[PDB]
Parts: sequence; structure tokens; C-alpha cells
Amino acid sequence: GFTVLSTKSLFLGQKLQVVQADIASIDSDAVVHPTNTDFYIGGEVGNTLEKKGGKEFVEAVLELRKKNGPLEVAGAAVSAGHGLPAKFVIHCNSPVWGADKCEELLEKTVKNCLALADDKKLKSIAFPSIGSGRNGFPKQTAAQLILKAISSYFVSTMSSSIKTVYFVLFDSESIGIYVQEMAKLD
Repeated sequence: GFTVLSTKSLFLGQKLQVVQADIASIDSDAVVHPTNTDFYIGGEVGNTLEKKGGKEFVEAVLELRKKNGPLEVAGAAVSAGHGLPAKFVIHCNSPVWGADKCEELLEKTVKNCLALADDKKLKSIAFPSIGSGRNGFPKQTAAQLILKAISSYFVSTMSSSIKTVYFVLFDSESIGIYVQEMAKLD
């Protein structure tokens, strides 16, 4: 279980929800794991997924790394959510804040995540604040771009199966940022 703190229903019926929790605990169909080109597992999100999902989660990431090869910037790739509430883990390689097209690329990252979720006909996806870990995006900037990407994705993709997008954030500040940004959508 968890408590949705805020819901924004988009006009095309997707539920965006902010949840303050450990994202690894969220039984979303997919959870997004912001990683790097080499599918490094660490940082807030990777640590928590690893903590939750343990060896089977890591084995699945390593396999995915081996199969996928290096994840391009803004690239996403999925692994099974072994050891985790989430059915799949969508690993993404966010750009670094300051990269020439960091903003566009962060959007692309998000869209790639959504696309991979839709490719597996998933109904729900949980995002942490992609890019605002070591990748250095201000949380608000990240939030605004992510939400922008989400909005764009759903108005561009009529066959999308994703009904719920979670923003799962551990800290109050992030929560506040996301509920502010998410409210600016329709």
C-alpha cells in the first residue's frame, strides 16, 4: 500500500499521482530507474531498488546491460522487476544538467520510458525525479520537463495503455515541487 497525495487527471484520462514513499515499494507495473550508460545501480533510486529487489533485481539489470549494450543518453531499456513490487524496471539514462540539449533530452528520456511501458502494455509507471540525482537537474526543472514530456507523450499517443503515472518522491520538498508542477498540467 501507499497513499496518493495528489492526483492530476489529464484530459485523456491518465492519472498522475504524487506518492511520498520508497519508489521500490510501489507496485506500479513499471518503475523507472535513472541510471547511466552502463546501467550503474546506485544513487537514491538505484540503491532503493537494489535494497528491495536484491540479487534477482541486479542479475536482471546485468543481463539487460549485456543484451542492450550501453544505454544511449535519454535511452531507456526494461528488465523484469524480479524481487520488486514493480513488474518491470525501466532503466533510463538521463542527460546531465548543463548538457547542450539536457532539457530536450530529459523529455526524450521520459518519453522513452513511457514508450517502453506502453510497448509492454503497462497500466502504470512510477517515476522518481529523473535527472535530479547526480545528473544535477534542479528538482523543479526536472519536474517541469518530466511533466511536460508526460503531457506531450499522452497527447501524441492514442494507443497508450498507461493509466497511472506515479511520481514517487522520498522528500517533502520534491513532493511540493511535483504537486505544484503537476497541477500546472491538463
